[PDB]
Amino acid sequence: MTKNTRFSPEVRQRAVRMVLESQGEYDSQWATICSIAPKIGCTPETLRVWVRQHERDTGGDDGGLTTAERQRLKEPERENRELRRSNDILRLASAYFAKAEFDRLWKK
Repeated sequence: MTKNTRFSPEVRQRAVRMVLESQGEYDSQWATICSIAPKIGCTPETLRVWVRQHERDTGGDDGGLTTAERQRLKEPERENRELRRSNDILRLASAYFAKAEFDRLWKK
């Protein structure tokens, strides 16, 4: 019956963020979650669910593939290998001195 009665997005995202922040400090996930929950005002069990859901947050998908009726498309394998082919590494500092040889800076 309750319409859109749920937790706030900001607090949830910030909660999960603080969990990750504290995962840097504590590698024991339970230690992390159990300590943060009483600060934000939630249970470690629920906070764990938020973190787990935020894991599946990266799981983006959608059923809607273009079908190859008469124009034969190519269905690839599992191996998503490169196609563009490596350019040069580039970004190489080859310039005519970034610093001025003769001075000009009388102004600071």
